[PDB]
Amino acid sequence: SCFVAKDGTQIYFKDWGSGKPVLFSHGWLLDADMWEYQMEYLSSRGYRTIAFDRRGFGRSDQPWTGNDYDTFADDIAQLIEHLDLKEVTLVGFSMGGGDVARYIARHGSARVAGLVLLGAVTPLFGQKPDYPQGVPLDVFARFKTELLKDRAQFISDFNAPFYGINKGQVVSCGVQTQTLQIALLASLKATVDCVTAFAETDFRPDMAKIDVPTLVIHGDGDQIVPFETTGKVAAELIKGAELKVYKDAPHGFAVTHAQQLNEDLLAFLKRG
Amino acid sequence: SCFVAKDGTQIYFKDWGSGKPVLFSHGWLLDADMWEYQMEYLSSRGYRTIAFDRRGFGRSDQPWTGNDYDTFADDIAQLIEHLDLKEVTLVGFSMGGGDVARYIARHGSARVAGLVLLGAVTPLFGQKPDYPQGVPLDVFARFKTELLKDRAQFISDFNAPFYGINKGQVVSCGVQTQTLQIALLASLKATVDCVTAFAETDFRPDMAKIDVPTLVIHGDGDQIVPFETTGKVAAELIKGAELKVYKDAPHGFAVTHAQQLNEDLLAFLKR
Amino acid sequence: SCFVAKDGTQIYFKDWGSGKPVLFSHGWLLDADMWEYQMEYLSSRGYRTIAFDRRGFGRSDQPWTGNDYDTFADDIAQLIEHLDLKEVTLVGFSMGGGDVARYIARHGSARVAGLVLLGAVTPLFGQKPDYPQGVPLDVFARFKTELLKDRAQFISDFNAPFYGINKGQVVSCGVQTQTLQIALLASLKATVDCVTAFAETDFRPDMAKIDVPTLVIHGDGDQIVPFETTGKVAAELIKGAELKVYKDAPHGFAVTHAQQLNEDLLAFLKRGSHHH
Ligand SMILES: *CC(=O)NCC(=O)N1CN(C(=O)CNC(=O)C*)CN(C(=O)CNC(=O)C*)C1
Ligand SMILES: *CC(=O)NCC(=O)N1CN(C(=O)CNC(=O)C*)CN(C(=O)CNC(=O)C*)C1
Repeated sequence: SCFVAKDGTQIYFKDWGSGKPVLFSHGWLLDADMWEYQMEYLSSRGYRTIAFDRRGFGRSDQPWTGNDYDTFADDIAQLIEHLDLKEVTLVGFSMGGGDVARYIARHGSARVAGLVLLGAVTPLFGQKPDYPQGVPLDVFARFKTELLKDRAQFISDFNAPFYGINKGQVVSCGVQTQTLQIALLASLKATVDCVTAFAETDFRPDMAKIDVPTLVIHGDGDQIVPFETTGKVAAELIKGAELKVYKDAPHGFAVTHAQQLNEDLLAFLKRG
Repeated sequence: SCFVAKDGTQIYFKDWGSGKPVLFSHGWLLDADMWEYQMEYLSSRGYRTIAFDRRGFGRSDQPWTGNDYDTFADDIAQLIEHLDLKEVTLVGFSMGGGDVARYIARHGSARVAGLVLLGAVTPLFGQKPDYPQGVPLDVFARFKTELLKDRAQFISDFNAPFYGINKGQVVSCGVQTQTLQIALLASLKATVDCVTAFAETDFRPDMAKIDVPTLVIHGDGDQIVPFETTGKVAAELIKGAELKVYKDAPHGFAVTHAQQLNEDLLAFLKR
Repeated sequence: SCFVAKDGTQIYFKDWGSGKPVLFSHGWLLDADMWEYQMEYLSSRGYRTIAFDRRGFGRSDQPWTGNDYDTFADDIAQLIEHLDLKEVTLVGFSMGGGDVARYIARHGSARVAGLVLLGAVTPLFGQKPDYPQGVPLDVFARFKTELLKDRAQFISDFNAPFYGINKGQVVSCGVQTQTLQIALLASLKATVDCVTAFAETDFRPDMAKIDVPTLVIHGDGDQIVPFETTGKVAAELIKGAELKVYKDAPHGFAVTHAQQLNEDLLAFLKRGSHHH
């Protein structure tokens, strides 16, 4: 399936099953395929599951412009409009946690039932004047330098810290191959611009505007997006939010802790 | 090229050359690209060759619903009508042998000139109460368990028994990379649903409805689709079918025995 | 993005940025992604960059017919008509240097401001009765034989001489993986047909019809398209052409000499006028 964004960008999405809708937002470098196990899980258990490829990623068009959170949220808004979804549970991984939040911030929660933030960059990732505990900006500057040199090798190297393979997590050669294959479909321009986006976007104002049930899951061994200054604070700022911390879990915990995540997601959807 | 199916599914295909049309139906985990050598071979010899990516595979859409042989057959039906084909030679590999057979069963043979079944699941793969010699269903349930955990590694591990690498067949790392690349395009849901499909679907009634010249080819070293209870039986059930057995050949003989298959396909067309 | 060619083939393209248009034509086995770095460099510096997947490659359709330089040229002409481009700088790598050259010969240079030939097959790759210095046709016959047995392995093996890895160039496994992944998207037919095309197509007539400022860049360690009988000769045959030779550079110098190429393209786009 696809739909056309306002600026003319074609976005690829999957729409599986029937019942209450659940809309997934993927992380940096990936596409909708990072959700396949979670989507299959819930759709054969009576839910409708929807995942899209962010502009510049996967099977979607690769525009030069609009590689910003504001546009990402608006893309999501249009997907929901195109499908006429109601009572939507928004699920965001990594940087994809930003755009599900930014959606609610910009469009309200009229159509939203709940929110799930998986190892998300909310509320801030990068360091600010009034947020020194964040990740220094020279880290992300070093990313862009290597991306603009050899992004193929960078993605390949990203696998080890991402999955926590350098810390005794066992991930198959297949998953490593699949991760790199998907990553290479993406736009070099979108890859680099996203760094800027997720590094410097402040979602603290968004945190105040979330007025739906919220589940925050984060690994305490996450080497990419540090729990202490992201997930932990997100659960504090969002009213009535629940937190679950997976012990020793890495960034890419949708792979390593797949069964745990599937059950937590289902439990959340069945609340009260 | 693509067409839009009844339910709205977009299906990618290739239409090469001109002449007598030959329509290819690919196996599990693969796509239209597995046919590339056969297609170039025949089309550069004055045939028209057509191959589609099955729903949920390759460059086609990935619908939740319709992952069954009845729908698979209707998809072929729609392709044929889209291209206004007549005197088609249906060629099917593995589970792809199912939907070509079901097509003939559902729509009749008016547009069909011939049928070729390559290491095909027909007439019946999995075990039934009235088919005890079939493959026990738990074998396929074990496939589902692994696929629902890590399909990426499953595909990767599948290369060895598929190609007969574990029996001293020679396949490059190139082919192995391409097989995994093509496989990873596929829908998880479609991959799983297909096991149910090829495991439990009965094509015995379909065998009676095949009224066209048929060539059955199967390798006797096949570690995936057992020759003894499929291909051997298919040739017996289809009226006037011809059987060729490739000695010690694996399931993926389209690769290992490519030249022989190319020659046998040409020979059939010139019957 | 895509457009529909005359025969109904759909061709994928990228159209990035604003400014004077730069139109990239990729080489054998590849697609528009080989240009990502050049495209990002130029588009962040005031230029509009456009790159298509040749028919039978990348994300484009894979037709049986029309895998020849005439159609290739017409495909470029239809893209230019579709976006209504003017003052285009045509940039072609390897076999893609042939299709930009043929475009100019067929359609003229009304909409063309300049031409850049990178490791191009121009003016002639394969041997001829009146061009014995070309690569003997037996070599290309051998290519097809192998491609028609196992193209997947051929591409994988091709990485070494393509990037000059066998001569101590440093190329990451990532790049090697990317090159093989992209190449596998392509049609078997297009792959083989292109060999016939680049082996036998004579662009010598075309050279005489190129009336625009031209930059020829080639590496003098090129193992695929030999400098001495291609780039070196193109620089003589096209009137007013500028030549730049990258020392010990391989065929795939857009990877190994990325930064050098980027600055060379920008310099060329920013050139001044001459008096004639
Ligand atoms: C399989 C098929 O019918 N293909 C043609 C087709 O689907 N369309 C409809 N289009 C789209 O769906 C565009 N994308 C979205 O709406 C997300 C528009 N079509 C084309 O773009 C045709 N031209 C090219 O593909 C270059 C036709
Ligand atoms: C630069 C280089 O040597 N590249 C080869 C390469 O990276 N691959 C990709 N593969 C893997 O990474 C294997 N998996 C793991 O290491 C977890 C697959 N490759 C091979 O296995 C090479 N040989 C064969 O496939 C026969 C190639």
